[PDB]
Order: sequence, then C-alpha cells, then structure tokens
Amino acid sequence: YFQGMTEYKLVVVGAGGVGKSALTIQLIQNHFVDEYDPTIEDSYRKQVVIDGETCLLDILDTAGHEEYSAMRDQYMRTGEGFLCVFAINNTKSFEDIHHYREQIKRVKDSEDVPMVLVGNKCDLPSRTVDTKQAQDLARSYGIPFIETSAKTRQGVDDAFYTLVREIRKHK
Ligand SMILES: Nc1nc2c(ncn2[C@@H]2O[C@H](COP(=O)(O)OP(=O)(O)NP(=O)(O)O)[C@@H](O)[C@H]2O)c(=O)[nH]1
Ligand SMILES: COc1cccc(-c2ccc(Nc3ccc(C[NH+](C)C)cc3)c(OC)c2)c1
Ligand SMILES: [Mg+2]
Repeated sequence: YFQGMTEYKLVVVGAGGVGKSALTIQLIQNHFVDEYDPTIEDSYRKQVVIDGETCLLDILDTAGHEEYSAMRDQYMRTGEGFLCVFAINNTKSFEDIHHYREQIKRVKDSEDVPMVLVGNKCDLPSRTVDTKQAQDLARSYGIPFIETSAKTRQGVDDAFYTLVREIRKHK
C-alpha cells in the first residue's frame, strides 16, 4: 500500500572544483553560485515528477579532495545512484572518473551500479575533453553521458532525471 512518494538516494561525486555543488544548487534553488566554497558533506532534497511518477530526490553532495574515511564508504554503500562529474576544461578531473567508478564498484560489490557521467562547465571556451571521448568512456561503462553547465542550467535537470531512470531500470 502507498505510504508516500518513492525516494531516491543520489550521490554526487567527482574531483575538487568540477561543479558538484553548483549543479545541485542550480537544481534546488535555481541559483548559480559563482564563489568556490569547498564542500565536506551537504544534504539536499527535492520533489520532482519524472515520467509521470512523483518522487523525492535525496541528494548527497560530496567533497572533491578526501582521503580514506569509513564515513565516505558508508554513504557510498547506501547511495542508489551516482552522478560522476568532471569538468570539460580539466583533463585530470576526467581521468579521475575511473577512480570514482572503481571506488563505487568496490563498496557496492557490484559491476552494475546506476550511474551517469556528467561533463560540467560546457559553457567555458577552454574545453580540453572532447564530447566524443566522454561518450566513448560512458559507452565502455554502459552508462549515459550528459553535458551540463551549472551556469546556463543546460542539462542540469536531465542529469538528475536520467540518473533516476537508471535506478528504476536497475530494479
Ligand atoms: N562557468 C562555470 N563555472 C562553473 C560551473 N560549475 C561550477 N562552476 C564554478 O566552479 C567553481 C567550483 O564549483 P563548485 O560547485 O564549488 O565545485 P565542487 O565540485 O562542489 N567543489 P568541491 O569538491 O570542493 O566541493 C565555482 O567558482 C563555480 O562557480 C559551470 O558549469 N560553469
Ligand atoms: C547515507 O547515504 C546517503 C546517500 C545518498 C543520499 C542520502 C540522503 C540525502 C539527503 C537526505 N535527507 C535530507 C535532505 C535534506 C535535508 C536538509 N533539511 C534542512 C531539509 C535533510 C535531510 C537523506 O535522508 C534520508 C538521504 C544518503
Ligand atoms: Mg562542493
């Protein structure tokens, strides 16, 4: 019996400065944050309708630069889907995606975790990562790729909604 709307626990991961917080705040507040305030851990919530189903997104916004914590592994165990974010002007953030994916596969002990690859800051002219490279990486992992800008709001809804659709397909 229906006791309230379905809830989805999403975790936003990726290197320092790629725009994880900016993406989340654009989704929740329709606000672009220009300042860089490094995150340790922040929790957000939003009700949306995706494909005719009302649901609640519980979003955990993570730290880019973090050593081994068992506290980190805990929320990666409970998270049901992961936005893996790099910045299209930062090649290192793109190469770090492999490390986030491995970390997630290890803690969930699974090959088939709901995930979306997100290439953020697509409004900047200093692209160093081609769309095609990122699409090929996503195709090799069997996951969707979405280009976003927290500043223009391009792809922001889509990134989160796509992840929810991936979670739904997985169960
Ligand atoms: N032009 C542009 N700037 C962006 C975009 N997303 C984020 N930024 C900028 O990049 C900086 C870092 O954004 P922020 O969301 O804090 O990064 P983060 O990944 O949450 N960092 P951390 O892991 O330290 O928490 C900020 O100055 C922000 O305004 C984007 O899509 N376009
Ligand atoms: C442990 O690993 C996870 C992993 C992923 C998401 C979550 C999650 C995020 C936010 C909330 N909830 C929440 C969201 C925003 C606020 C802030 N309030 C001021 C509204 C409080 C709770 C949540 O609750 C079940 C779960 C937990
Ligand atoms: Mg942040």
